[PDB]
Amino acid sequence: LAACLCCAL
Amino acid sequence: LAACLCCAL
Repeated sequence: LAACLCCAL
Repeated sequence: LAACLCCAL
């Protein structure tokens, strides 16, 4: 989840 | 975008 948020941005 | 990151966290 953390990397989803980071990479989405 | 800034608030998305903040609130997601």
